[PDB]
Amino acid sequence: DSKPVFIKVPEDQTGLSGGVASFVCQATGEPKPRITWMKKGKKVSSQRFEVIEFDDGAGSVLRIQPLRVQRDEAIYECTATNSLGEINTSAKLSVLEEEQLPPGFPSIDMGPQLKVVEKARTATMLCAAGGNPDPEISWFKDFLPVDPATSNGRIKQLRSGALQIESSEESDQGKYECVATNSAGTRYSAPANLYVRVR
Repeated sequence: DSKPVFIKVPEDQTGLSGGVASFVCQATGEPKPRITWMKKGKKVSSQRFEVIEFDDGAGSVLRIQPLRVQRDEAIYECTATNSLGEINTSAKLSVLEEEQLPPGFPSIDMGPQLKVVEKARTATMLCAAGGNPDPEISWFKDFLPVDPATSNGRIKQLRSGALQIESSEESDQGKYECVATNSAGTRYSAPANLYVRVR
């Protein structure tokens, strides 16, 4: 038995009007903790707001789309609770209009494209991003962060930012978004489908 401990903490994020912003929050604990989201100290609920859980509810993603300048700029609080305790952490979201975009704001030079892969073959989703400084690349699959570290080497992210999936399986099917993040902000690629076809 132990109090919840954050192992993924949402960071401040600067997004683009009409785009997407995801906050990820995860904790460990025994019993397994539950994650709850708040905006301005109130639980979330909108047509533009989606909450996707993972890790049996010990992980959670707040996804906002499309980002709207007026209403989405706010402080979002993540709370992790079990019978032993409660912890929390907040992050600010900023949303820029197109004309407020600094010159080095990340760009999607070449996004991932639709991919049909033979079962047990290796699939590779590409993502070439630009910007100044050089952006960091992460991936979401059906709105959830892809964590290569938990795949036992089967899934890995290349230094080009590409996601390489070996021994493709039924579960690898879904829509993949690549995300480019700078000190200037975050930009999502269009989603691309990965299908697994019978050999």
